Amino acid sequence: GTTAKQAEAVEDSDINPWTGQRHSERYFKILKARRKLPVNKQRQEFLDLYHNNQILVFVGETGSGKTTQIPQYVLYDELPHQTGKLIACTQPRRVAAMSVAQRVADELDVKLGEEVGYSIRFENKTSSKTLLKYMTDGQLLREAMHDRDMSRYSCIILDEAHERTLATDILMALLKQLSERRKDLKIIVMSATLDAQKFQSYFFNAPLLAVPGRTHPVEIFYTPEAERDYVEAAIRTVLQIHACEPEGDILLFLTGEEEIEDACRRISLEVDEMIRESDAGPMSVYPLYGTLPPHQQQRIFEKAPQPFRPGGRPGRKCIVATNIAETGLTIDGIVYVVDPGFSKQKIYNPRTRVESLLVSPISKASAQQRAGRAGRTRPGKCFRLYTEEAFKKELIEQTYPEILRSNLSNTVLELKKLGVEDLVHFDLMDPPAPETMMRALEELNYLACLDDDGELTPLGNLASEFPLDPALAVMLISSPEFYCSNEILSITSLLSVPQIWVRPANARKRADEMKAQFAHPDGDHLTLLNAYHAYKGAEARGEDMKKWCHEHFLSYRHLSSADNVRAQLKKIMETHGIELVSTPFHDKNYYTNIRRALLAGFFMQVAMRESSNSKVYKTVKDEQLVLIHPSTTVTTPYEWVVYNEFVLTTKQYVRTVTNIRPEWLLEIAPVYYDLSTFQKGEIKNALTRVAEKIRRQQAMKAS
Ligand SMILES: Nc1ncnc2c1ncn2[C@@H]1O[C@H](COP(=O)(O)OP(=O)(O)O)[C@@H](O)[C@H]1O
Ligand code: BEF
Ligand SMILES: [Cl-]
Ligand SMILES: [Mg+2]
Repeated sequence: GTTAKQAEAVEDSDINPWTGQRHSERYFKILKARRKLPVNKQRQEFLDLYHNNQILVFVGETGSGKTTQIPQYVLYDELPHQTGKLIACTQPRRVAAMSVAQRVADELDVKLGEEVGYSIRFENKTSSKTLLKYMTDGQLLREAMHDRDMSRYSCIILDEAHERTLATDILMALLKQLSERRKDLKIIVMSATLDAQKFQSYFFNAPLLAVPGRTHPVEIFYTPEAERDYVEAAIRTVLQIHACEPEGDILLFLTGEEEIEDACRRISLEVDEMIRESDAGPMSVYPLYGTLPPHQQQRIFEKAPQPFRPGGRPGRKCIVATNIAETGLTIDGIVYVVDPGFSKQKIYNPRTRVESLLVSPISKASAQQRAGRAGRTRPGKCFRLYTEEAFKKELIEQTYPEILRSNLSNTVLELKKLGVEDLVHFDLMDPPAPETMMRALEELNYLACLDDDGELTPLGNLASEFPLDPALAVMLISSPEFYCSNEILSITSLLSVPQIWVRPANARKRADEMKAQFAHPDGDHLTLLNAYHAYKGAEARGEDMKKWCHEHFLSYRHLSSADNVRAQLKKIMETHGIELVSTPFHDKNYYTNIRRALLAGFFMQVAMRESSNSKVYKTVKDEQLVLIHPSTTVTTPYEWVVYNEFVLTTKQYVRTVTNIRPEWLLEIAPVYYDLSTFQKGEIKNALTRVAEKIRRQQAMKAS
């Protein structure tokens, strides 16, 4: 029963209890400011709730001291038990876990990597001396794959569960099960914008600890009129702050990497025309996105420029960022936050099995977390570029969970690697529908990624290593047996992105003209492969590919993404010892090999023509009646086709269609097309005739 005042006396000591060295003067200056935080008045109320409850819910305002102080409150309590375990705190972003770990190491007067450290995907800045670890939720989930009981941690702190990521929602379900299995494990879930009663009721009616109060206020300013060009409204507001507001840096939130790098250039050019004319101060402009290098990512903590003259307008720092800085980070010197209200949120197309990023409105919880990046070290204000009534009535309260916006079949294979056995009764906080979960289990069993008992096959474990929809990964893994593994490697990448065709309403004719350069009459998949080959062909000549894709009416963003995916997918097969073969182009079976190899992943998406009079096709799965989509490069479709996408519109269509032979269905997928147990119907009768026709064909040639 170690009290808070007992621990404060150790914090006030000259000697570091963790290292045995003398405390620095910087440590005491930080500790004096740490105790003015709103969580410090309730340190004993926290310890009373922590000793008596296994799972704890913590809420407090942005900047209260949740991330920085509570693991140190736990660390002072947990060391006398001599467990040899560690304290784990999860942040959803890599830069947030790195920056906080350097802060808490400074707060504890230790060197980063020793008693306090971080662990991310490709860096583990820990050691034997490490006691507190600030990791990501994905990195803790990767350790849960090899250690399902998490035997290395005595306390798990799930910081910022409000973002509801894929790793966080899974970790909440895993730790809730582990709470019944392990009673020597403590679980803390904390956030500032949280459905606390929902998180309470999920964790076996756990207690709640509410901390009121802010360190510094944040004034919320709204625009009276809606402005559509949010980039123009953002750049206008940043220049207005540098002109007419006192000293203090700006944090700008925009959606994508290309959006801010244009905006970082447009701001710096309009700043330089404010310097020469309006006699304002200098402005440093810094970008921040996820694909940016870390040594340039750490430049956002770089000091504001000084003014040109003593007594002049203040020099300023503008950080234009994505929502990578929405949570967790405390950037010193930020006074102003501009909120356009948009972010790139992951969506899932169920017909094409593609996870893509869409610019969408942020939630109410994201706006408060964005405004909470100020008001931490000094008072601040947030400029929301939207109506107050748009905040109250148009914005949703909580961000939609990532597990409902992701590929469920990819999620299921990761959960089997985590040790989950009952998937339909897995207690997620917001689970998918049981029709949706069983459909993922139905497809993954037919793809041989799961057996009939439901356990993970070695095909499913290997398909989980690829960042693809699992039907595309089975197609890539089976590709060397069809002698077209270099070609399927490109086709899976183009099928993992949205459609590359650009058909504007003002230029339909010129769009179809450039598309017909790549058109293959046997399949749309070969038309995709031809267009990617033309992209990589003009790239080797030295042409401007943005100019090339615009003139050839192709999406540059989707084609360049598939080229980066194909480089990723090519490396995964090389490290796993998979052959990478291709047939020469003038082989008689070059194109038939590629059309055969599509059925290794897409045997379930097959249509059969009903009658010779009709253009209506009937699908194998669920007997749907479809037409061929008019975007097809197939001039005359066969009686049997494979398709990538079911299209529901005023008429039911199938898109990305390739002609196949029905005898390939029995060869490639015999378990699904087992005619012993197949469903009665016209497709079965047509398939048994195909098996009989090749039977009388081969037997008479044996005669
Ligand atoms: N790098 C830093 N530099 C200066 N002050 C910091 C830093 N990190 C945190 N702080 C201070 O500690 C407070 C608590 O931060 P934190 O614990 O992350 O807040 P929250 O509880 O909102 O997650 C901040 O409001 C700020 O006053
Ligand atoms: F809630 Be805090 F801004 F991490
Ligand atoms: Cl997201
Ligand atoms: Mg925090």
